[PDB]
Amino acid sequence: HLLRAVLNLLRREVSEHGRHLQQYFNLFVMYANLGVAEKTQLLKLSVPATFMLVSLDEGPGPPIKYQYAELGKLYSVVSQLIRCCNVSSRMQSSINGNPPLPNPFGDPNLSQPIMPIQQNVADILFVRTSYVKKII
Amino acid sequence: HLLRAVLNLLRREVSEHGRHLQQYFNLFVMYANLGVAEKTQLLKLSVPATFMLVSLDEGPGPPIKYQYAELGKLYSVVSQLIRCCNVSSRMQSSINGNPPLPNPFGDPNLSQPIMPIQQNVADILFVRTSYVKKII
Repeated sequence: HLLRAVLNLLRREVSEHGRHLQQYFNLFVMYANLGVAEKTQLLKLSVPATFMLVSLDEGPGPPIKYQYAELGKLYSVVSQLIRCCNVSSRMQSSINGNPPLPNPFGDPNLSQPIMPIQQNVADILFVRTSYVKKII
Repeated sequence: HLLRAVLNLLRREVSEHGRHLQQYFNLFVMYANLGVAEKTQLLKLSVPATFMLVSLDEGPGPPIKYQYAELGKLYSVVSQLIRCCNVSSRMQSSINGNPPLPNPFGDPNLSQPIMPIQQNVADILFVRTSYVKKII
């Protein structure tokens, strides 16, 4: 309920309050850093997909009116939540027949990936190229 | 007929007879300062479209052979004639989601745009950038 209510602010309330978005997403940065059950809970809410959509507009509601919005904590949530996922489907080893190497850049202090990367998230990262340009 | 005969001079004679041009373009500067019934006629003759090609030496005839040709009134015809058209289909609102602001810089002494900005004019003014170099 606490996460659902905070995510409901993303409908209309968030796209009114630039100058003030650092602490909104920092709530998710802090909550993710808690542990696996917390990161699992955020993923099951499809938080990265909605968060990835925002800052590309197209979100659950209106675009953010303040154009000078500091969304640095929005990316940090997406960066942390995605790194706790499996991208094993989308790797090729550049040598025909060779299996792809293991990924060392997943989340440390996490034994095994939480879940295979979600389809709606893979569409924004790999299928499309808008988000990668945004964070870069 | 009169405008057609005056426009037939662009084929060869205008190129041959630089240094005598201010009074050849006041034929159109003063013919536009009349009203809306004339500017509509001028626009339907592609007067702006054939006048941007001139001074780009891409017109219906040879380039103007005189160095210090005074085309300052060739631009003032295109300026007045274009600022009667509709650029509605060519504005972006910057702040996403918002609609484009209304144009406060069109033609005074005139209620509504005569016509949507026509194609060949848009391809010389917007799509290309030779004319904008020339007038600046």
